[PDB]
Amino acid sequence: TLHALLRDIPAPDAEAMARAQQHIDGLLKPPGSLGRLETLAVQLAGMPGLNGTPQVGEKAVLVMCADHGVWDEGVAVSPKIVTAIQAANMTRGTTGVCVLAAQAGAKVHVIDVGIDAEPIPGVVNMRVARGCGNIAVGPAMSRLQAEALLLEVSRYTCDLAQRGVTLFGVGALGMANTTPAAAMVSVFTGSDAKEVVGIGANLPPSRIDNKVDVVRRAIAINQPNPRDGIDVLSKVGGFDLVGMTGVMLGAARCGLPVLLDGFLSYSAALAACQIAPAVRPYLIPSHFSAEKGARIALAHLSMEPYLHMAMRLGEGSGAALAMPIVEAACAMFHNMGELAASNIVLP
Amino acid sequence: TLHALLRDIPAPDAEAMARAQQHIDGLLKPPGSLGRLETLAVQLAGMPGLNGTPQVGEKAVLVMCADHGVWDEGVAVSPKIVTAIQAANMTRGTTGVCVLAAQAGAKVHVIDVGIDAEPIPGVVNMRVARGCGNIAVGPAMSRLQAEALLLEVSRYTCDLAQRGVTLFGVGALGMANTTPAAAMVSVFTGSDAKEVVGIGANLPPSRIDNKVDVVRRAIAINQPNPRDGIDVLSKVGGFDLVGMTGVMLGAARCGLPVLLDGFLSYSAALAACQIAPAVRPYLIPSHFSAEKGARIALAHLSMEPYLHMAMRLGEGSGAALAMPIVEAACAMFHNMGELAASNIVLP
Ligand SMILES: Cc1cc2nc[nH]c2cc1C
Ligand SMILES: Cc1cc2nc[nH]c2cc1C
Repeated sequence: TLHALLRDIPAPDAEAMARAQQHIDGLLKPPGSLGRLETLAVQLAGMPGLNGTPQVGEKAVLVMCADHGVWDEGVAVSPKIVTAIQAANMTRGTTGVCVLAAQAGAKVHVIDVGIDAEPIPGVVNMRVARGCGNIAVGPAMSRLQAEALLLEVSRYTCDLAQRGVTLFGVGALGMANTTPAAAMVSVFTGSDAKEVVGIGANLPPSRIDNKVDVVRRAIAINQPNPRDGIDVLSKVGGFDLVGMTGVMLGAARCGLPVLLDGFLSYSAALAACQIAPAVRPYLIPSHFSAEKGARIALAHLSMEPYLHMAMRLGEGSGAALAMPIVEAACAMFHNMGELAASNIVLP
Repeated sequence: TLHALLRDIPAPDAEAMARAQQHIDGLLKPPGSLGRLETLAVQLAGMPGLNGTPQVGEKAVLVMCADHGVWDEGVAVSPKIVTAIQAANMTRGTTGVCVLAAQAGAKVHVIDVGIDAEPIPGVVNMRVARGCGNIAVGPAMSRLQAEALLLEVSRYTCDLAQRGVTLFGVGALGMANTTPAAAMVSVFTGSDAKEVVGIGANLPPSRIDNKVDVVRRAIAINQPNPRDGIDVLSKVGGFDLVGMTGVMLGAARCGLPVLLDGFLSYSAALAACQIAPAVRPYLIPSHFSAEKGARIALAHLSMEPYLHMAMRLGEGSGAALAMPIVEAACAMFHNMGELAASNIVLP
């Protein structure tokens, strides 16, 4: 049950983190000198699914795919069918996340949570409906639907630990999805839509006003409660966004790290941390998205991404891009020598 | 001769870069959406040693090691012998750059350009002297010495292309070296020493004034000419700094990319670009160093690093950390599918 899942997310292990800090300070470098590589290694050490040390085994990027009724409001220049086309391209390894996941030695799990097309053979089927409701006139979905999807994706996510996965990445694929993401960021952070509505996939500068109006209208009509993240997801989110929140809840329940991607994923992370604050210590940023609302979302998560790539793709490519940085933190921790063994004494 | 080397650095290939841009725009994503991954792939395509396409073969991080007379001015809390000790640790794979270079699949070349100790078996010997002169009272070395070292390191660097290397990284190891680096950054950028003198390897906050005075005194007594980068290097730099400038000149002569590390490397890059502007298109930043003067140095190079890791080690570990990002740009370029083949038409 969702209540059980939320209640049983483990706290980070303070003892393992103290041991980790002490080992890091003792390595062959001035104390502190590897900066956020050091803080990352300690954060990893505290995640109970890593068994008391920073480590990476198998890596999985979960790509959540769905279509959105709000496409019909003129907020996206990408033809709606691109969601289905690109989801099928993920089976052939030709997409950005597939290619970057391969470079990083990660496997990609393509999960259809509500594409508006026939099912795609070889893609995991968790379809809620053929596209979610148009958030401009009503909700994306029912609360029951959002809850059922969270549970099922979090179970699928934590089940991957049984096949050796220790490091997740999350992403979303769905034309128009930077619209519900902007709506969710506005509701959770209390910023007006104008501060957090971006160009998504090359929206002409001249259609931004419309997209701002659409977000406002979505929040006005749905009245999502900012203190109930499942409410917000079901009313002004989408199936893909709910799907990414689900991955975060599952990694967290599993005591394992999850790398965010960009703006889409920040919205799902905001919902996830609202639903269960205990999720936060498991989240690791990758890059600082080009989308207008990225700063605000990241500030509300007190998060500072490692990578500044002006990226705005999603699908998980940014998460995959940051996997080698997590592995570098573990290599630092395990493979460096020690000051004492070289007889180096520093003040 | 150095004049020949400088004169014959090739210009970037505009034709290869146009072809690269066109191929990138055609791939399976909104145009522009992979941001600085795209601009990196185009920059790589223009480097004539890469044969008209972004690619990575073998990778080498060149670690330039030397001691500095200015240690005697009280500007470094690390015992001077650490340079020699850590240089020997590089032979055993226990240092940060060795460990991060291994993660990235790069080989480390340890080059002793003037350590104040007996030679270390198994380290490349290009020693100019046992430590350079104390820049507070006189020059680090003669012009002839700086020139000879530039030539020899640039030759060793470009010779690595014959063994398949296509991607270099640079770093330096030498106690007190953030002092001449700060002096060089001050001279090239025209910022007063106080704006660009950092804590280096954990200098107590209370000893910063002394280190500012030392830099000022070095520039006062030596009167390095900011429009003659070899002058600046020989007077207020060090052998390690000259050694990194040499790697940049050699990669550039070879038409190949070089990844900077942190503050030390920014100072050498400033000298390199002053000596030969044609070096600039070959340089690729890695991370944004924690050292106080990093911003100013990077602004003078119009450079925006990819990684924000609050790192301050050097030795090349930051360069090695960024190698997977260069490889990701190449994987994007070569392995993604195309819009046309999926019949996707965007405005
Ligand atoms: C241990 C040690 C390692 C280093 N590597 C580069 N600078 C250094 C300074 C110290 C003190
Ligand atoms: C081609 C294409 C690929 C994408 N991947 C994620 N969003 C996308 C939008 C488009 C248009």
